[PDB]
Amino acid sequence: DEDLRFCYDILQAVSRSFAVVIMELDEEMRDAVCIFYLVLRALDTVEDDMSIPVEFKLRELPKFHEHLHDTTWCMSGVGVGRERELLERYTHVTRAYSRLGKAYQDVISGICERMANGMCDFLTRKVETKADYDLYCHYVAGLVGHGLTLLYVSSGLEDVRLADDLTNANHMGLFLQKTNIIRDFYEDICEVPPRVFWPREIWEKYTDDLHAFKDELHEAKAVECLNAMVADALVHVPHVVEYLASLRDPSVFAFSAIPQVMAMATLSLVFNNKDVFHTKVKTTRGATARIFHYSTELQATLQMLKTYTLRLAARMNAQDACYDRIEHLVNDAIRAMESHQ
Amino acid sequence: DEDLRFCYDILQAVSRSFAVVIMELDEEMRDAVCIFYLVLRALDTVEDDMSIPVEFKLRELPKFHEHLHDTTWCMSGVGVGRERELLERYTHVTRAYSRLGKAYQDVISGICERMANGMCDFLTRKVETKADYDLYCHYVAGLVGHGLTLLYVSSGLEDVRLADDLTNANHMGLFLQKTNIIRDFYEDICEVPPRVFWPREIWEKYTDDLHAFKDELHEAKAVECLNAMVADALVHVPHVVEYLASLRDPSVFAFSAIPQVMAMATLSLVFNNKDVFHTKVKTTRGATARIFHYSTELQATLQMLKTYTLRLAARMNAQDACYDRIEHLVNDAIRAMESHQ
Amino acid sequence: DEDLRFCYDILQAVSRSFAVVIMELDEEMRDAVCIFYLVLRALDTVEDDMSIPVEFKLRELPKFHEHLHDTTWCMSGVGVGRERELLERYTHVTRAYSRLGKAYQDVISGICERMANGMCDFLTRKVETKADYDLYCHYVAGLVGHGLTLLYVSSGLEDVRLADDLTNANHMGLFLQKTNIIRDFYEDICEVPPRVFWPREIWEKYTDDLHAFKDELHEAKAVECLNAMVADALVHVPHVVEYLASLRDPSVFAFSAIPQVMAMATLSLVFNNKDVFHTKVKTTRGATARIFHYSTELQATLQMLKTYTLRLAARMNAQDACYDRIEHLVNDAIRAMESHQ
Amino acid sequence: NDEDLRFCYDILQAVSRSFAVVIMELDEEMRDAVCIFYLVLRALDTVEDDMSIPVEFKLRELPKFHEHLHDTTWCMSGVGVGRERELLERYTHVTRAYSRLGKAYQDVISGICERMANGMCDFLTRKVETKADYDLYCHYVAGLVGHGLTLLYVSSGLEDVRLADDLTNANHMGLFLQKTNIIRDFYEDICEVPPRVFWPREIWEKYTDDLHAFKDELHEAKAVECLNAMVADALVHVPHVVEYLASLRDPSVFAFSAIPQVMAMATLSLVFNNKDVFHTKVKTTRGATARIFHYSTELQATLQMLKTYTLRLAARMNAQDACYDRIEHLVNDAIRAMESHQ
Ligand SMILES: CO[C@H]1CN(c2ccc(C#C[C@@]3(O)CN4CCC3CC4)c(Cc3ccccc3)n2)C[C@H]1O
Ligand SMILES: CO[C@H]1CN(c2ccc(C#C[C@@]3(O)CN4CCC3CC4)c(Cc3ccccc3)n2)C[C@H]1O
Ligand SMILES: CO[C@H]1CN(c2ccc(C#C[C@@]3(O)CN4CCC3CC4)c(Cc3ccccc3)n2)C[C@H]1O
Ligand SMILES: CO[C@H]1CN(c2ccc(C#C[C@@]3(O)CN4CCC3CC4)c(Cc3ccccc3)n2)C[C@H]1O
Repeated sequence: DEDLRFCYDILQAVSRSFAVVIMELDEEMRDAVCIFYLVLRALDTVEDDMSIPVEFKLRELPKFHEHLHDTTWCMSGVGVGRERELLERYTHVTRAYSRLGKAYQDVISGICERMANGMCDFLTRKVETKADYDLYCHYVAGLVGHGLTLLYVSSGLEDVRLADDLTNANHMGLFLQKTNIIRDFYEDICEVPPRVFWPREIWEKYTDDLHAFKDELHEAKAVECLNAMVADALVHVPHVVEYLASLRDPSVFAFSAIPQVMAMATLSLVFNNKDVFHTKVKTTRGATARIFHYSTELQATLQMLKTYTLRLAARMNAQDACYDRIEHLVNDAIRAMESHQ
Repeated sequence: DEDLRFCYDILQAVSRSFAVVIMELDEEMRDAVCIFYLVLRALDTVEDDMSIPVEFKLRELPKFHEHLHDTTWCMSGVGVGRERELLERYTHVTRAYSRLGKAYQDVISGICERMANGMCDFLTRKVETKADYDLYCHYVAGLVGHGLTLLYVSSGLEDVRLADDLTNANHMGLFLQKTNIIRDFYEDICEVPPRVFWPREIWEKYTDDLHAFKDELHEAKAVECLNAMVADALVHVPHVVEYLASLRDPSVFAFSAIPQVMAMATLSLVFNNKDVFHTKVKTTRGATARIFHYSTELQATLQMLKTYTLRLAARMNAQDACYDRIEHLVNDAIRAMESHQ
Repeated sequence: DEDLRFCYDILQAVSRSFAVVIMELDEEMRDAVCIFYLVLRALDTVEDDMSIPVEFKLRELPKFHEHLHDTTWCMSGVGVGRERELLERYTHVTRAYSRLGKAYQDVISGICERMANGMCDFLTRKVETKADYDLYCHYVAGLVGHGLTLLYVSSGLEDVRLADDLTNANHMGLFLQKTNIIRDFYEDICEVPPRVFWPREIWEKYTDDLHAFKDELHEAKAVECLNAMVADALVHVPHVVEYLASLRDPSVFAFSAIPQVMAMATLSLVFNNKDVFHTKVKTTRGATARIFHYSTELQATLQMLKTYTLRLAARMNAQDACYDRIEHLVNDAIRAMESHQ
Repeated sequence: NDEDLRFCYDILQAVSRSFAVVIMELDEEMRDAVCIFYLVLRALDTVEDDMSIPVEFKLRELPKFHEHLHDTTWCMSGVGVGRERELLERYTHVTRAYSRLGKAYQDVISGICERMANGMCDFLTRKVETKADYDLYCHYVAGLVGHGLTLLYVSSGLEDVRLADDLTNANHMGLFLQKTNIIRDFYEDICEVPPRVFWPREIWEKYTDDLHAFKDELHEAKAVECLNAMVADALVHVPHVVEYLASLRDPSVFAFSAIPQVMAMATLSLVFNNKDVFHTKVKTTRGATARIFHYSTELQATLQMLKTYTLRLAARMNAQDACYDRIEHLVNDAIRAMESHQ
């Protein structure tokens, strides 16, 4: 049990936010999800550490999941801060893991492997196309959507029908991953070395050098490209609405809804906002408190997504080179919401 | 987007402290309040410029709210520092206003006009009586309490019932105002021409010349007069408590509460303190940081109000001439706080 | 095998209650009642869609029933919510419709056309007289009573002579629709475009304008008017009892009684209650669970109707203006009940 | 020539019998501006007043009614009856003439129109409950016209630019007219379908619980007592009317400005404490209005007439009347402002 207690502790240290959201789940499902997160997080720490060789990563990642059955395994020289501690003490995670249902372990083990191999794929190449963008998001986020959806069904909390078509589940992870990639542009490009995720297929029609977006000189093209990125993430909203409307359990719903509403709030804030290029744009502590509070049931959630979707569209005017493109994407999003009201 | 953005930069420039508090709000609520602030600050700038003929103000102020529906109106040789740019480029403010919802525009127009006329009353007469004091404070502060309240409701974030009886919203405005007037005595009286806000009805009981309190040879009376001003100020705390306890939205609550707790902490410092007469008593950067951080919810806000109230009390003597009044005003305050604990 | 599933899926989505009540019935009668509900629900969507031209509705409505055999038809831009998905996919309806006994088929078509042509009549005028009222209610609800009644006969579950005189069957419908109309005043009045159903005749004698009842200043006459609305509704009770007492099949009786008892309970709730003018007044969860549980046989059903009817009366003194008309009406209903006990 | 301008004057004479005469007597230059200004507002009013249209339409169309002033093709197809409807149909002539006016005249007209449109919207979706609502409603439909006309006097050069410094008295001019009509038109209004009410609850709720009660003779004591309160409220603007009139310098502007005020005082003195107000339309004799048009061309004569009408009004009440003290005071205040300019 002490191990399980370490997991929650490391969890809170590594991700304050998700560690509050996870508390919406019932203990059993919560334990499995917490461990699921720490597993992928440790995985993310290896892929991310740019101080270690690529061959080391392509050597360790593919078989990271196998370690789930080695209560003695742990890695010592990788990552920074808490993350680093997660790997050095990965023992607590794996053993906490072994006390999980067999159905949970399998989902976790499988998602971990598929994500790991997907990470290896993008370690030896960059994100050039939209197809690449969507696949990369699938590997790091979309699969977590799949994973969670399978854990929901396995817990019995949700119907078996949920996992029939894991498409909307993939959309769920994509909306969140994309909103973060859009929002963290500056911070990411300021890393050493730079971290780039925006697809060349998209940014290539606004600039020849992404780093140009950091300069006010090219502020018009930066915002124009920011706006195309938002347009690309909006594609997923209708599917996020469908998925959320199919959930029957209150806990699974709150845990699944909150992040999506936070993402829609953020996205509506980064849309057509030049500040995105020099700072981290975020919702107020007041607005996130309100979102966590009301995202416990469908109707309320749909109206908050509605509200934020309406605030997003209200930040533009005919003159913008996206107005038309964004406008129809907003109506699709709104229709789907009203499609359940 | 340049219109609203000018609003925020000027806001930050003209009032940095309140600029931080307004950032507790979000979306359209914040914009409305930002514009509301700028409209009244411009109004106040014109009203305060003593180089402007009283005759001009008497007719121009009452129609100031009318410039709101005229995106070409601006003023050019008025204001101190950044206040000048506000009047000169007022065009941005009115344009941003023209985009708020009709309900927000109305609260803003209405309050501005009512404050303008109230100022006009006091441009042709001094503050002699306590009734005058309360009425003057209602004109420049209480009404802001009224407006903000109407805006909270108009937004939907607080119940439509909050606006039934604006008596307490007025107390909110009067408590902040009186605390400032008390705290800025020295600075206000030490300029050409002297600004007197303390009602004769209170200070005549302690001297023939208010400008004499500066002298360290009339401190005993100055201090006794100060305590009298503090007592008068304390009358409003129970109502502030009541008003705060009726707020449901977290953003609106932080926004509304922070200035109040700051006010109470400042009141506990100037109370029975001679320094007020030769300098500007301010809180520590730590207390300020503390107040801004925890005033996000009722219980914690009340604990701080109680604490500052008790420290205000523990600073007096059974020997001091106000012991009796203050003690009652203090017990009235706490009784009301516990009333919501 | 797949078309009905859509009908049911959409039925539950479109109307949670009647979906539950609809399940009391035995499959044969069930599928028919389900398709019958949808057909009228789609019809109603087009009728109330304040988007489409009043000039256009009249043109089609009469056609609507004909579309029943046009298993390729579908309207794709009408209404909102799950209603839209219903119309755009009306195909599953029509085809599921061609598998029901030719007998069932005709009632649906016959009733639909009559209801359709009834909506057209009112799509041009207003509800002024109590006669306008009964007639309108006859088109939307009354005919449904006929339909369902003619379906009970066809099924062979009820005596073939149950449909000879349909006056009571029409009373079953008006009682439901009228009670709904009374309870939904606010919800209907606060619509854009506004929705009024209360007969000019009844409220001409109480206020000057109908929207006027929203104001708390007029609870006095808003309620008095409400009571006259209830008093009107109560006229149908005796005939609702008469009708339920004639049913012999357990299933038909349950499906037939539950809605009626629910209506009575709501009626006893809205009577002399100003909350009707600013909120949806409704039976508590416990009360409706009991209604569904006990309304399976005449005697228990009569006891529940009596109880509610007696609470309806217990909410007025010799003080009230409708007291006399009410006391009488309550009596007529109770006699009817006692007449079958 | 300018066939467009002739259309404006023919229609003006068809729609407003009252103001057409005073507008027509104006010095040619500013007259067209005033004519076109009246038409625009009357058009706006027609729309707003047609109850056979959805509030949602007006709330959606009135706020932009001023933008058509710059569109020579805009005209409205089917709203309002009589000559009023014909105006909106061929509104193209009004907008056509508007374009040949001085830019300053155009600006004044647009600004007031828009401010009025939006004010009608306000009271389109709510009621006049308080005396504040009353003054405000009168401000949107009449006071603002006083604002504009004043603005038009300055822009015309006929009056001093100083005239427009403080527009408070101008607003008083509008309210005195509008309030007198609302008082005199009580019955006509309340008999409308749907009924029309402008009398503020804050005043009538004190004499009845249902405004329709005054319709019948059984509540005649309270009706009249309420009518008298309304008149009192109206009398509040007279001192200000006097001040505005005494401040005009051009004879043409003065006659055009004064005649309607004198007609209002005359009508007020006749509806006051007069119970016929609740069953018919009380009005001055044609000879009285002819006498008023003839004499109200210079300050002294106007004051004198205003004075006699005010004294005629005060003589209609008795000590036993409730309003005695209130009226007697307002009367004495009006008469005093008149005496200060003599
Ligand atoms: C089906 O609805 C769900 C969709 N959700 C998702 C989707 C994707 C992710 C993720 C992720 C990461 O990219 C971020 N971080 C942790 C796991 C990976 C790699 C580094 C996350 C975060 C996460 C939560 C729980 C376990 C692991 C990861 N959540 C939460 C619900 O809205
Ligand atoms: C309901 O609780 C509220 C009470 N609050 C108040 C009350 C009064 C004022 C003010 C003010 C001023 O006197 C200062 N300054 C700017 C507006 C006037 C004239 C010159 C202000 C400042 C202000 C804030 C936002 C918009 C306008 C003014 N805030 C903020 C909350 O605690
Ligand atoms: C013989 O007694 C019956 C009386 N019942 C009624 C009477 C009327 C209606 C209805 C209706 C509607 O006006 C409401 N809504 C759905 C159908 C029409 C048009 C839009 C409805 C709803 C309905 C239920 C089943 C099939 C169709 C309609 N039920 C159910 C039993 O108590
Ligand atoms: C400066 O003093 C002036 C005050 N006067 C006023 C004041 C108000 C009005 C008016 C008006 C209306 O309410 C009547 N009608 C036409 C314009 C509005 C809306 C529907 C009118 C009518 C009118 C006359 C000429 C042009 C426009 C409006 N006149 C004339 C002078 O005594």
